[PDB]
Amino acid sequence: TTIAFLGLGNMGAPMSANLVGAGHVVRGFDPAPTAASGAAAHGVAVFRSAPEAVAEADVVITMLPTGEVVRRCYTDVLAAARPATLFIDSSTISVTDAREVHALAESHGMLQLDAPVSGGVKGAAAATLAFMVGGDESTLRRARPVLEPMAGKIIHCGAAGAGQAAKVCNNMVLAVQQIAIAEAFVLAEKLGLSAQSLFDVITGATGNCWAVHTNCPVPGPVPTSPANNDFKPGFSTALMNKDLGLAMDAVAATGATAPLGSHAADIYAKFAADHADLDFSAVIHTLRA
Amino acid sequence: MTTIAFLGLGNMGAPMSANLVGAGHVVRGFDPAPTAASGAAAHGVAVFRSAPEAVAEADVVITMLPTGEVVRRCYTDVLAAARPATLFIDSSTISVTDAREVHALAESHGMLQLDAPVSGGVKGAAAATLAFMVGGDESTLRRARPVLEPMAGKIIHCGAAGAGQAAKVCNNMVLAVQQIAIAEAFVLAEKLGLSAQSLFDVITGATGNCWAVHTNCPVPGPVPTSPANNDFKPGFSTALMNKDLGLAMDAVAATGATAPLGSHAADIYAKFAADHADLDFSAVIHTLR
Ligand SMILES: NC(=O)c1ccc[n+]([C@@H]2O[C@H](COP(=O)([O-])OP(=O)(O)OC[C@H]3O[C@@H](n4cnc5c(N)ncnc54)[C@H](O)[C@@H]3O)[C@@H](O)[C@H]2O)c1
Ligand SMILES: C[C@@H](CCC(=O)O)C(=O)O
Ligand SMILES: C[C@@H](CCC(=O)O)C(=O)O
Repeated sequence: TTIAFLGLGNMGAPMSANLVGAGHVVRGFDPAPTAASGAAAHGVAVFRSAPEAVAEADVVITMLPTGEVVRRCYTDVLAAARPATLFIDSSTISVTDAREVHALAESHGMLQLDAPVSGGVKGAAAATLAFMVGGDESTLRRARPVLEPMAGKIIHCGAAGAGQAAKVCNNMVLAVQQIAIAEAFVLAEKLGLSAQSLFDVITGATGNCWAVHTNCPVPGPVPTSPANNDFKPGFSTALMNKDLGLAMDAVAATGATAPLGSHAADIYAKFAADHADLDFSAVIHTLRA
Repeated sequence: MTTIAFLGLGNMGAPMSANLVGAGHVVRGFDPAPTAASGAAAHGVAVFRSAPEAVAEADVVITMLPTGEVVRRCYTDVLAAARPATLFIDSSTISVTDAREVHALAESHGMLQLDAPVSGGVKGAAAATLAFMVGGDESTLRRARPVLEPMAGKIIHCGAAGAGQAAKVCNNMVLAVQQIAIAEAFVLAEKLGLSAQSLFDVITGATGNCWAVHTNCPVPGPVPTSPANNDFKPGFSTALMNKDLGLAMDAVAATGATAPLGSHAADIYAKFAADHADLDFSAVIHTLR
């Protein structure tokens, strides 16, 4: 399988290295020389333009920052692709942009999936990413052998756009929980209830969630959590702020009522103005702002 | 086998007291609602004419009462009647401030005292699977264990007087926020065209998982035992969640803490309780459609 990998940044570089490692021929493009060089260093044949990379590919993967850039990439390469090429967008973009690029690709006789990922740079390097997939079941089946060497988990969420919608709904919940857990720790501390006690109760009770059992925002109860390491990501406030922006786009596009999700989004946008580089659990310290 | 006075023989007290009788304790009951008292007598509680009489010959006094004010008043009524160094356990859910006040009052009368509020509701009470979250001295809890075990699935020592109440109220605030957030996610998914089943599968397999979805799923289908499938019959009523959120807001106000989402969830539940006090708190999903 020949794969064109368009977007060889912090996530795209290690993903493409895993594809090389699993015996694929990987062709690449990235407009940053340092990204492109690094990728070429791990066996990717790097081209000057995206249409060139796409020319001989059976699979085209995108990992790009915004739906506008994904859309532009598609209209730039689709005429250069061979018919029935499999396009997989693993960018995190709005559900609307997802469905539009899906329709665009299929109108050219291509097969297309949205497959955004959770797990970060660490997961990308370790080939444990979670792919949340929208599109036809039979297209996902064809894609499976390409996704497997990058992935710890592959979930079919529904029709085109469903992968984006699933990830955005999960991350909106996550942001709310990380804030709620932080509020609970600071309340407990003011009430004279130790962090370890609150942790022991909440993790054995209805309030338990990853935000506490793994990402506990106070040092001590979970020695590996970012709070014990100067809030080094982990999952950065910058990235969380990006997902919540998308969640607010989806809320605006649908007219949905999302009071706590929107409030979380407000909170994280403000926090990202100061602390974008810290793990999102660091929000515990911006509560008095 | 000791003698226990049980003051408050209502929805929670009646089944609690029945388990104490079944374990071989002599249980001396008082409740001024004759209906509650009658029901408790039927399961073997010896019912007295007055709270001071029930407590006069008890090693342990348990209160399971509606509010801090009622607990305070009850203590004021009975403490001088109890024998010196009688062990008072308050399993009512009351403010942390109220707990500390009643605790100090009990001790100024020469009584041992714990706060031991519970989770599990009436089904937990009947089955003797309640979780007791205990504040007070470790040695008093040691003295109390034989009495709490027949009623309990879990007994956890949370810290000094008031810490049981604190732990509960912190957990329940988180829970209220999670239940709204999950509701928001499911409604947003529906608007995006992502199925409830698929959102369920994703969130429960991802970082957003929590009891509010995996057990209390607010859409019918994915968890057939959740209230959504049984006309939102509680479960954990909106009336009770609204009470616990009032207590959290008392704690927030007493401490000067900042709890944006917890307070926003308090406002949401206070509004929903005006008309849907009788519905499971997962029914708040209704306000988002
Ligand atoms: N019901 C639940 O599902 C649940 C779950 C967890 C915790 N709780 C908490 O348990 C406590 C009791 O709940 P409940 O559902 O049994 O309430 P309830 O109203 O059914 O019972 C309270 C009982 O106390 C009696 N009472 C009032 N004043 C009294 C006095 N001075 N002496 C003796 N008895 C008196 C009332 O007459 C009543 O029968 C509350 O603080 C509640 O928040 C309830
Ligand atoms: C096992 C996994 C793909 C194989 C892998 O990359 O670990 C999956 O199918 O979810
Ligand atoms: C909660 C108690 C067990 C009593 C029971 O199983 O009912 C204990 O293990 O301490």
